[PDB]
Amino acid sequence: STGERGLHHLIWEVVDNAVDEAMAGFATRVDVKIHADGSVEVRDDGRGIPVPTIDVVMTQVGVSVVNALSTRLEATVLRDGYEWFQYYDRSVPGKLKQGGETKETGTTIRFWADPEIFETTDYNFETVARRLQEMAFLNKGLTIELTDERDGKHRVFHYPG
Ligand SMILES: Cc1ccc(-c2cnc(Nc3ccc(OCCCN4CCN(C)CC4)cc3)c(C(N)=O)n2)cc1C
Ligand code: NA
Repeated sequence: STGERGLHHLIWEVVDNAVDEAMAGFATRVDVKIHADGSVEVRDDGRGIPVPTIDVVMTQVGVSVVNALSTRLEATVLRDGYEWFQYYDRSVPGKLKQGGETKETGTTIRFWADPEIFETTDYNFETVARRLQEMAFLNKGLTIELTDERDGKHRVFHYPG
């Protein structure tokens, strides 16, 4: 889908994955940031995406609609004592970069939806908030924070168990 609905679906797919970590009791929070550069960042404190050829978990990111319909995608993993960077340039992956040391675990997915593919690229804060309100309500005790850098709109979603 190439409209505002299909654009918002890119957010739904990234968030559904982060929320799966929470359901499973690995993640406690999800942070969604709508940037001023056209990108969306989804951060969780889960296990970190692991760093046949179709046994490589990162391949699920590479083959996804989010990576296909994005000019750029940045996957940042905090796992196995290190920070890891797996970047894609127009769906094409770069080499896996091993950064600094960390005791933390988690996944950050940042994607720039293709302005040629979508005739809008303008996310709707209310639509995102509607989806994120459902994510927190289905996962009682999970904290979800939504921030929009474009206008300073901020919301916290938490339902106490
Ligand atoms: C667009 C998109 C974005 C994120 C993800 C994604 C995938 N896996 C994830 N999580 C995840 C974490 C741990 C994990 O471990 C699986 C068990 C251990 N592996 C067994 C196979 N081995 C080769 C490696 C280790 C699998 C998935 C997460 C996330 N946000 O946590 N996101 C998927 C898609 C399609
Ligand atoms: Na964690």
